[PDB]
Amino acid sequence: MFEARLVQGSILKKVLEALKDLINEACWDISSSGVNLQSMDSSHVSLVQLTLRSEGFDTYRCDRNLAMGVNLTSMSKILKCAGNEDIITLRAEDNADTLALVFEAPNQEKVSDYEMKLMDLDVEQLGIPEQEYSCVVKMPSGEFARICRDLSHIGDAVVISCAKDGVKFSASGELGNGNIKLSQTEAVTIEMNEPVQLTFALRYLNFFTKATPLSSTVTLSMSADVPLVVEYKIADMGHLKYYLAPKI
Amino acid sequence: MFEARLVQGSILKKVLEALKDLINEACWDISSSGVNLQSMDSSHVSLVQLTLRSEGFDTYRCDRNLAMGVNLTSMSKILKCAGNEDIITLRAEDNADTLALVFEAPNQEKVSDYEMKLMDLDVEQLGIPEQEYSCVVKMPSGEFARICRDLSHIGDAVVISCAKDGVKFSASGELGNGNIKLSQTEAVTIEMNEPVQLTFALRYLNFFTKATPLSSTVTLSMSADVPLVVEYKIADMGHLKYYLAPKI
Amino acid sequence: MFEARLVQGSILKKVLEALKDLINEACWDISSSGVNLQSMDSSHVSLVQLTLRSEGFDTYRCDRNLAMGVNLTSMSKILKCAGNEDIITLRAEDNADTLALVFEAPNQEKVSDYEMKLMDLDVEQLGIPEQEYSCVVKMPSGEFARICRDLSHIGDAVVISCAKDGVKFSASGELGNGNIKLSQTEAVTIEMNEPVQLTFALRYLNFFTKATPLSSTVTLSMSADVPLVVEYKIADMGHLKYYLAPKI
Ligand SMILES: N[C@@H](Cc1cc(I)c(Oc2ccc(O)c(I)c2)c(I)c1)C(=O)O
Ligand SMILES: N[C@@H](Cc1cc(I)c(Oc2ccc(O)c(I)c2)c(I)c1)C(=O)O
Ligand SMILES: N[C@@H](Cc1cc(I)c(Oc2ccc(O)c(I)c2)c(I)c1)C(=O)O
Ligand SMILES: [Cl-]
Ligand SMILES: [Cl-]
Ligand SMILES: [Cl-]
Repeated sequence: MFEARLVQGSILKKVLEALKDLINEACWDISSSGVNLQSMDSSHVSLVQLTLRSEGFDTYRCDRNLAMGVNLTSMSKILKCAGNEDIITLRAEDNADTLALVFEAPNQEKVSDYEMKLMDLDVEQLGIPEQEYSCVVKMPSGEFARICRDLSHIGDAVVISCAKDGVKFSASGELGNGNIKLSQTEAVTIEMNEPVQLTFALRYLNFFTKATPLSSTVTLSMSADVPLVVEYKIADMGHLKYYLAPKI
Repeated sequence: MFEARLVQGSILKKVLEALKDLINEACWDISSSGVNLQSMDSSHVSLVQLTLRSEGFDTYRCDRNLAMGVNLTSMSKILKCAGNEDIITLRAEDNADTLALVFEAPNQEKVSDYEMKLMDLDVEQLGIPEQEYSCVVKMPSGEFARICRDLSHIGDAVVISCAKDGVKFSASGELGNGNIKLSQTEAVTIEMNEPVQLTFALRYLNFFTKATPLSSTVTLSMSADVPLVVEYKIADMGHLKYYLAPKI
Repeated sequence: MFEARLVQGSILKKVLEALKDLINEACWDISSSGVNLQSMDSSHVSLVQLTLRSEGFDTYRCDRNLAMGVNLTSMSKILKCAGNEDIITLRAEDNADTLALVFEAPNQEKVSDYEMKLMDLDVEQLGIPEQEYSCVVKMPSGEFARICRDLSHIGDAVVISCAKDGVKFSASGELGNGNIKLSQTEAVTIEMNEPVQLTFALRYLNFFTKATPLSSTVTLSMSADVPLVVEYKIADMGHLKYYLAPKI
């Protein structure tokens, strides 16, 4: 008998806006500890992982663990019916076939309730390994978004080169090439053990940056021979992480 | 020798913006009492009725009654050439083949004049019956627009249920369903003799809401077995009314 | 060994935004005196001429005269990677095959450098004759843009009639016709020896007005039997001029 009330409901709005173009359908793993989503994107390239801890909700209750199969476009459409000031409650019965979503304001003059048909998805839980990241860059999320958008007018791929002093983003294509150098100082901070130079598809990074509204900061974690992790903190609640294998 | 000067010319701009998607061609009935338009929309579903009383114009003169056949897209295009601060004069000769439109500002530094070819439309005047509306809801026009837009992402039709205490808008479709409850308190006011529950096509309501800029308030009048009336007041001048039969 | 530093880099951004829809490819004539571009548009109708004098750059150096063949769409794409506050340096070696563009800010926290492949274009320099313009209209660039946009909803051509007292823009098409009268007074100023009445394609004027951000003023120079000149000053630096033959 799952139920979860989130006074800052706009977090859910932004979460769906940051998932709906990447994933068509995904399983929401609901448990005592919180809400978790894990899915490969629809092209089977990147893996997206969302954590929303029970403690970041204003009320939270989960009697039995649920795997809720959700069409993300549908859920996105329903969440567009919530205002940015709305208190949002999620509610599903045991062995649920629908998810209820209730939107309200403090003044209770407008109350909306939606019911979303769930899907049957017997998806398996993938193991996400832990890695030693020889290089971790924290920077303003908006500057990251800007760089990925700008450089995708030049080529399809971005070389990210990281050293103690600064981080460089480079691209090349038909028209020529470019590179963008950010020095360490919102700040740019680099925690690095060994320099890395890795190449990534801009198409996928430009999908990840739809998470920009969740945080003014993004963390890029990278190491040779493992996926890049692009991490947006969801304040006092958890995170959205995107994983992208370098181009080999 | 029709002539009409409207210092608040932006009213005409908004009137055309609220008609041009619904109607291709329509007759402007000009008479001593004022300007009236009546037309079925281009799909022959809803009826639109505009009243602009002679008294709301700053000057007004009509020697002989005229039926001006107008392509509304064309008139819309000409009215887009008026600024929002413009004084607008309409002028047509007796047995007119063209309508003149003059746009000016107080400072007279820019004066525009347009001439629009009229059309030949021998359309008959339809009788719009009077009805007893067992239920009349006054609410903010923007909230009405929001609800119709939001709910049309859920289904094609909206059930409007009205009672003393409040008004509910519901929709259902493939993805699931939703309902939006507004309580009586811009306010929400309900004057009702008997509860109504009626169903309407959202496609047409979303056309009516293009009239939103004419008023901060909309009036919904409904009764069993007669069209819904969606009414936008045009301050100190008249109205724009849209009529839509429930789905049966 | 050409190099040019422009602290107000946004001038270059606006220059490219005012050329890229009109011209695909064009030669940048670089010399001691400054940067000049001359090209027929891609339809071979209008001629565009850009002058940026060496003196308007913060530093300027040109060892040998260069004709740089540039795809303007490509250069436009690179200049979109510059911020509006950016210092912009252009750099090309002798007998250059690439153009370097460096973007920086005062605080040097972000430095970008791009390299653009040049093209081989053995275009000849066209002689632009001098003419006696019997009529010169100075007016606000935004009002010019407004008029050309508005009137292009009425017809494809604009009749520009100029007299001592004022300037009139007229258009006619299927729906009817219109004219817009501006009186002499940002001001409207007319210096005229003889009245002119000339007709011009609105499609091309609406391309010229993409230069609007370079200046709050536009100068229209016209005479019977020679092209209209539409001139946008590039403050303390030079100009962008567009030439358009009247319709005959
Ligand atoms: N589904 C894909 C395989 C695939 C599986 C997983 I688990 C992924 O996530 C991570 C995350 C962090 C890591 O360090 C690693 I190593 C992998 C990704 I990116 C791809 C296929 O079909 O090959
Ligand atoms: N033209 C349509 C018929 C049609 C005629 C009329 I008059 C209409 O307006 C109203 C307005 C208020 C009312 O109470 C009623 I009853 C009808 C409408 I909506 C439709 C056809 O072809 O059947
Ligand atoms: N390229 C075109 C010819 C063409 C050549 C030139 I030089 C042009 O510029 C001007 C500018 C100011 C003037 O007074 C004149 I006279 C011409 C233009 I407009 C057109 C063709 O192929 O016929
Ligand atoms: Cl991988
Ligand atoms: Cl009816
Ligand atoms: Cl010519």
